[PDB]
Amino acid sequence: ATLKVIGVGGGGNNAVNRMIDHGMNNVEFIAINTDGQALNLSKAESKIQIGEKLTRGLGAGANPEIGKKAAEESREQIEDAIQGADMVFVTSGMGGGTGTGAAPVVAKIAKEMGALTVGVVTRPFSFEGRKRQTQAAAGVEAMKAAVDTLIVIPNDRLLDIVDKSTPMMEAFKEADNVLRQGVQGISDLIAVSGEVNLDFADVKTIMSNQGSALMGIGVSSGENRAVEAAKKAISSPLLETSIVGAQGVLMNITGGESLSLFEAQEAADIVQDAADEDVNMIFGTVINPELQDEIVVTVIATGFDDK
Ligand SMILES: Nc1nc2c(ncn2[C@@H]2O[C@H](COP(=O)(O)OP(=O)(O)O)[C@@H](O)[C@H]2O)c(=O)[nH]1
Ligand SMILES: NC(=O)c1c(F)ccc(OCc2nc3cc(Cl)cnc3s2)c1F
Repeated sequence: ATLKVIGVGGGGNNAVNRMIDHGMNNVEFIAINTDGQALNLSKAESKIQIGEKLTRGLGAGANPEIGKKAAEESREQIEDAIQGADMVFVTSGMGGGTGTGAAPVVAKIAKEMGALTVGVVTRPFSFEGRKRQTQAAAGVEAMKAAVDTLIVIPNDRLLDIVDKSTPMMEAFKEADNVLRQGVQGISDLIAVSGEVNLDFADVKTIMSNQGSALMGIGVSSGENRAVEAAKKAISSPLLETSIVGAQGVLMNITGGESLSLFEAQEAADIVQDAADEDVNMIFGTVINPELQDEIVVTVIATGFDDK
């Protein structure tokens, strides 16, 4: 299955560039921007400049109407870059002119090209002011209507995970981790035949036309490793959507030859208990003999009923 990561606007493009810098294979990066200057600096193999006649190579200067018009006019260029994709991840910062307006258009195009469409967007910091928050909210709602599943990261949550000295770029890398882990994790699920196999169809079942989603990973070792990894996987300090309310979960447990049945049940019970509703679980398991004493629990949670 073909996986594509699309950065729309300033923040989306930045997330794409920091992910390339980190290292990712089997994934195509597409950079979409009105801003020609930022595009020339993109590390993405695929670059699409939208609304060149509309903005003259500049940004959309906080007007979502410009980003929407710019993406529509370049529908053909967007389709060609997407072509072949089975799954499309659209990343954008909401609140600006480009991301807010263009990202939902890009998402609708991917969805109409038969791609499983996942949005990973940020809401602006409260310090950016009320009008920026209002425009982002309209962009978030438009994103929800265009994608299969939407993961929202309020930028204010980054202030909950930093200390007074944490560099801003390091804080931004922590938000990139949500998308990065989700992308790498899905790619791995598709590439590896697990002892209890999960494949692209299982990803579609959990993600198609769902609305809100939670994505998480937890790594743990030693005593109580399964419970610890599962609690970490469902913890959402950066996410708007919490595990509470999830009615559907795709959950995978990766472990060495020591992976016990008892601990797989302990881990699945943490997920079932945390949700508050009975969850329809799509359970997976992988035996990686290289992991030794480490256990990795991955979760994709949906069924919040809000598309
Ligand atoms: N977490 C994060 N947020 C960003 C980043 N860059 C921009 N933002 C946020 O995204 C919103 C829109 O900015 P931007 O993507 O540059 O605007 P655009 O190019 O017009 O769509 C800003 O209001 C900030 O909240 C980034 O690198 N990381
Ligand atoms: N049981 C399997 O067929 C299998 C596999 F053989 C390799 C990896 C797997 O899952 C990896 C994942 N990693 C992540 C991270 C996030 Cl943040 C969300 N979801 C996932 S799913 C699997 F489910």
